[PDB]
Amino acid sequence: HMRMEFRHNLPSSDIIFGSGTLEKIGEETKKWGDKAILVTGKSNMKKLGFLADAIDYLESAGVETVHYGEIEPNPTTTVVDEGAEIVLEEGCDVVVALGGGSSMDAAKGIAMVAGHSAEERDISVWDFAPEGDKETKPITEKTLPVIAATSTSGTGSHVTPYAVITNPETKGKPGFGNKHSFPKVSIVDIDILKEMPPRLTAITGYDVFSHVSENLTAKGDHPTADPLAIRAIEYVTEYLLRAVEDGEDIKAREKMAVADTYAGLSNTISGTTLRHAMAHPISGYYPDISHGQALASISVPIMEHNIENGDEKTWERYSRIAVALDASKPVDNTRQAASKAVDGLKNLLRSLDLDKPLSELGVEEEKIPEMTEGAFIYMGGGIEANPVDVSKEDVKEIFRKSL
Amino acid sequence: HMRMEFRHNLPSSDIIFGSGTLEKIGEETKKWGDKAILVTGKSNMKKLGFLADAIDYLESAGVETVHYGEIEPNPTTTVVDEGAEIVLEEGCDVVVALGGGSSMDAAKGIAMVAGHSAEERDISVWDFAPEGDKETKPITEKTLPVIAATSTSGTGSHVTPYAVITNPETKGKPGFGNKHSFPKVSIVDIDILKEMPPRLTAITGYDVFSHVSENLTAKGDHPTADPLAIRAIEYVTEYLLRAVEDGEDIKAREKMAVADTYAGLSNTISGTTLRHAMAHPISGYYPDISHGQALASISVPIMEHNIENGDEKTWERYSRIAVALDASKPVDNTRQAASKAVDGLKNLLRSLDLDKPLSELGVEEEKIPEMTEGAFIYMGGGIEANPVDVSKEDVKEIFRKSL
Ligand SMILES: NC(=O)C1=CN([C@@H]2O[C@H](COP(=O)(O)OP(=O)(O)OC[C@H]3O[C@@H](n4cnc5c(N)ncnc54)[C@H](OP(=O)(O)O)[C@@H]3O)[C@@H](O)[C@H]2O)C=CC1
Ligand SMILES: NC(=O)C1=CN([C@@H]2O[C@H](COP(=O)(O)OP(=O)(O)OC[C@H]3O[C@@H](n4cnc5c(N)ncnc54)[C@H](OP(=O)(O)O)[C@@H]3O)[C@@H](O)[C@H]2O)C=CC1
Ligand SMILES: [Mn+2]
Ligand SMILES: [Mn+2]
Repeated sequence: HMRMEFRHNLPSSDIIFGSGTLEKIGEETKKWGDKAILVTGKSNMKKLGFLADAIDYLESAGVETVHYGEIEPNPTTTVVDEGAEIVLEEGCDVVVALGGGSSMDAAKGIAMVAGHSAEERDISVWDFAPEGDKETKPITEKTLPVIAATSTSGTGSHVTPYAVITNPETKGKPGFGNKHSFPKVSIVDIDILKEMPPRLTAITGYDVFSHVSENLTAKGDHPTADPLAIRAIEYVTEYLLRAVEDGEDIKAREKMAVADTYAGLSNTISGTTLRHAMAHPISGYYPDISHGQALASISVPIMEHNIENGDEKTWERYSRIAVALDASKPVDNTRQAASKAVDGLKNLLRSLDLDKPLSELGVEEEKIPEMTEGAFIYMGGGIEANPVDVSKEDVKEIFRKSL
Repeated sequence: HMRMEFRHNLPSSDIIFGSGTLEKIGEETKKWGDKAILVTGKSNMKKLGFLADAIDYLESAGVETVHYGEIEPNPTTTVVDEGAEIVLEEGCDVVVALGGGSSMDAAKGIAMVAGHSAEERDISVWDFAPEGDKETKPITEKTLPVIAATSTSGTGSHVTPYAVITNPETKGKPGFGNKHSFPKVSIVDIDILKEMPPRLTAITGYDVFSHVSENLTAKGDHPTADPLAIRAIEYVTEYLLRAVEDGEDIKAREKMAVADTYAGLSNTISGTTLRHAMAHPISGYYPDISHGQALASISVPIMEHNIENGDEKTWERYSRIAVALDASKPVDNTRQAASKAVDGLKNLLRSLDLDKPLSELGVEEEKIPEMTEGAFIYMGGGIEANPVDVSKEDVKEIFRKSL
């Protein structure tokens, strides 16, 4: 018998779940600071009115608030470092996020830079970012406390330590963070999530599936995440399409919000693999490409590569994924039973209209070697966690099959 | 549609899982203190040799160690308060537990008393213990850090904030604790667990099932614990009997150790209900009665009472339990489908030889009103979490049916 060995690490988590829980953003933030910077996108939270509510709740609680509504999708080092300057100039002592993964990651990055800086600064978020064997700057408890109110059922960033920041100079899009950047309080408000338009619901919904399906097949044992990851796939297949077709289907929104929370906890305990490692340089070199669409456009080839070079333990995991996708009935540990996850995958991608080759997104074949370099330089952890080896030419071939 | 509302709270968790992970008890304890008190039972850890190993690893790591091997099953206030005096007399700054729930709870209690005490003491663990509407003493970060190495696949105490301490004067056996008493590091060593004799494997195995089955049916929504609780029941039904019949079945031991870890995390997020609330005064008034056997001897009547006074949401949960116990195939939300959990329960109790009336344990009918008073005084939280009301006469009747 092969013995089981693993180490489970999950930072303290405090999740407020329900509709209208934005109410609490003020009371909770006060416990951590008296003056907050409110990190958000540029239009939607404002247009929908939740920006005004959050500011009200914060002020009403007694938290003086500086609004930083500059976060564009796929946040950049410049937008994080410039928000940190505002934290240092205004003396903010707590970072509050209201938005999607782009807002919550920019918030964590701002908390890192501002907490480790001198008076005027002297450090950039990129110092914390992996890059080859570059000795990163340690992320310590100096990191400012973070309050995260997610507006999308996609990234699970409200319950992960990670921030994914793009460097426009290098085009790298690495993730980084630890227990000191895990949000102190996480707010999931169904009234905010239900306003996701259909396309946004589909994109972010598939990010949930991408996290848990990679967490399950990551190398090694990780049994504390597996039940959460499995349950998330079951919720995706049962409720994601319901949420896209009817944004006001509250039960479907609640299930995706729980599934997205599962993915955050699961992704903290375990980790993503080749699919995420290759989707990052896509959004890094093509910033107008959504993270979820990049994941979808390369999933089929990647899952086929891991299955063809896999073993019975990995095949058993892909088989459970297929069952959770309603693509099969019995779990088995063969190459054939694992292949049914590819059929269930294609079905999920089709029902969501996410099955597009990279060509239809704007990616060009000339960019392959650069994106491959980007995957290994900035996502080495994901490549290592993948259940099967991949050389630099394996990844180049995968990219071209996805064109 | 009924909206979903819940708050998830889980303290930071650090779990080292494998065989021979007692190796790490020294390195990990050093990160938290230089002089530890080693809290253990009186004979088994010593007889099996793991006491000598732990002391070695601790010394070898540079942690001077004072051994307190006085913990008897169902720890008492006196044994916790006397261990705290040794912590204060010797100047220990970290509490290390090597044993079952009785050792790990006594360790948490020692950490509480010693951390909040003056020079000589002036406070007892009972000050922290619930007792009617008695204003308990707040448990704060003053609590000494705790390192927990479990020796049994039963209580999940290595990943819970709780300590269950008996007061011999009152006979109460309440549980108490919070984030400040959650072990900093948790070590699960298969080489220690596999030495559990058959009866101990059966008793502690059923405590795992008792936690998760009550966590699932606790009142309100708690979806972050449910997948872990379900997966634990599946592991119990598939592997617990294998572990009892062959203590050296390593895969069965690993599954019960994971299932026991599931139960700890689940019991932290959710909570136990009537079964635990009534099993405590049993061990409180009859200290030689094992916690797990007390749970088993009252389960059938309690589960029948909750099912008869339940609703469709509660019935659906008991139905999922029945499916996980191999007692049924389809999940449904009816009284009939829920009743199949009782059949699967009786099957589990029979295969483990735990189906004994309270009479065969030594309980006497004259003790009913006292045990009922004990349930409400010291386990009010569990009664409140139960999915259906229970009056004081409901609990008296339940006790007599279990005789
Ligand atoms: N663990 C982690 O840290 C993870 C991080 N990520 C990263 O996090 C980011 C996630 O991006 P994602 O969160 O998917 O979407 P983004 O947050 O990047 O942007 C979402 C877009 O949809 C709009 N929007 C957001 N919420 C709503 C709503 N409730 N109703 C209407 N419109 C809305 C926003 O408007 P506005 O412009 O006003 O915001 C924005 O234009 C990506 O960069 C991804 O790489 C991905 C997975 C995990
Ligand atoms: N979350 C919590 O805090 C929970 C707490 N509990 C409480 O925790 C306690 C749990 O008691 P439990 O842990 O079930 O058993 P105990 O730890 O109370 O005692 C176990 C008995 O078995 C022996 N033993 C323990 N491990 C081994 C082994 N590996 N090989 C051989 N013999 C062994 C011990 O010997 P020695 O005498 O040498 O130790 C002792 O006699 C109970 O008091 C229960 O009420 C229950 C559920 C949850
Ligand atoms: Mn993602
Ligand atoms: Mn118990």
